[PDB]
Amino acid sequence: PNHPLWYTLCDRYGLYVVDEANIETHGMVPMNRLTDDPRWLPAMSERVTRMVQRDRNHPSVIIWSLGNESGHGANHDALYRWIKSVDPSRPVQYEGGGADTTATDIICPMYARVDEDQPFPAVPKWSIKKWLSLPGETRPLILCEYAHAMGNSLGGFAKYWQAFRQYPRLQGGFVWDWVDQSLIKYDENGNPWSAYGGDFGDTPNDAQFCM
Amino acid sequence: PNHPLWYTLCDRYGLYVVDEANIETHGMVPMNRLTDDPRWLPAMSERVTRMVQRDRNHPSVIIWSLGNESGHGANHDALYRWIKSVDPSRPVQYEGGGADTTATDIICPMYARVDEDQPFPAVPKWSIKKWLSLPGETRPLILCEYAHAMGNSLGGFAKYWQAFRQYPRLQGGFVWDWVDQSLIKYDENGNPWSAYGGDFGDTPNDAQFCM
Ligand code: NA
Ligand code: NA
Ligand code: NA
Ligand code: NA
Repeated sequence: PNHPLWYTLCDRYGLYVVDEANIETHGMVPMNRLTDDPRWLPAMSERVTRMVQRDRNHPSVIIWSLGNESGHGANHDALYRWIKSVDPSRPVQYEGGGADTTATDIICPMYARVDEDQPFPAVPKWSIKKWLSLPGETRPLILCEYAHAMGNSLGGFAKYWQAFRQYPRLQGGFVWDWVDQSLIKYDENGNPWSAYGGDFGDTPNDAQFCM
Repeated sequence: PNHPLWYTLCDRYGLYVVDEANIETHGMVPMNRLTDDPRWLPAMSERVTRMVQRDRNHPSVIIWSLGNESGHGANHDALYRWIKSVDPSRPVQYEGGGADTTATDIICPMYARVDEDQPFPAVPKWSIKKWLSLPGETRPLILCEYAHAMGNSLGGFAKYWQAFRQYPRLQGGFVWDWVDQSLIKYDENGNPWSAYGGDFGDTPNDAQFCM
């Protein structure tokens, strides 16, 4: 959940917002170890319910998100239903566990390619055109993350947009991401320079992967 | 419907057959002028019902077809229902009127392309990958006709098969077609030569389009 003023600005300047609960357990093994554990349901539910209770009147918020990279747990299904019950005005999405589980109204993969499949075991990232028509599937597809803009990047960006425009159910996505997470540091001469992972003695760290 | 022996051979050698009613009114303007006329329902009903009564015991027949290029008329919906009722053992397909009407259990376009759309008014030919995911569509897609093998052709054939194998609901198609419809004529020397449209004094005619 963002600083309260962000939603007011989006309401006024006009930007569609996906409000996401502060829940990410990426480092767990497997990713859903905690989210599928009934003992963590209470902590998770407050992160979802208190978000909804705070931002439910903002017109800019058009979609609720259960969080990020926490696999797919029964806690997600429970909280998904909680929202649908409390606020039927907004669709609920969540990418964890395969991007098309029972906890999301929208097929929302991260980095699924336009034409090329990535048949990872359990959590495959199908070509987005193919994903749409898998037997039984009918939901819309909007990538929660795509076109990773790390450094000299965004190659193949036009391929996505040609697809978004030709396929009615391919409704876009959110580029990753807006601003480099670099921090300022000063050399002996007092001159500032852009720093990243490990430049503060922090270790282990993931170097430039924060930009 | 073919010579009765054809089905016996397909039963024994093993070939899946699409048994098609002898109904094509391509030359009408518009194409469904007769098929939407209840006065031609009796004549059309006999061509469909008598086909089913004759061939319903052949295992090789797995799909019934209401005919070809006769647009889409109410007579089609009526006969489609008649078959579903008397023989639920086989799906029913028909391409007229857009290839995805209420008269077909299978999206069966002719010459629809793999990635390229052909947005003709009323009866568009969407790219087959896109056709599958159109809002609300759930049926399987099998081209009743594709890869027109006229003369030096079949360029791009590989493109269809790459698509057929990547998309579960793209289940193939029927190439058009098997054998050139050329006829044997004899020159002065008495040597035989392959003849086509117009070589018999027939006029108007469509020349080599029969091969
Ligand atoms: Na679209
Ligand atoms: Na990163
Ligand atoms: Na297929
Ligand atoms: Na022809």
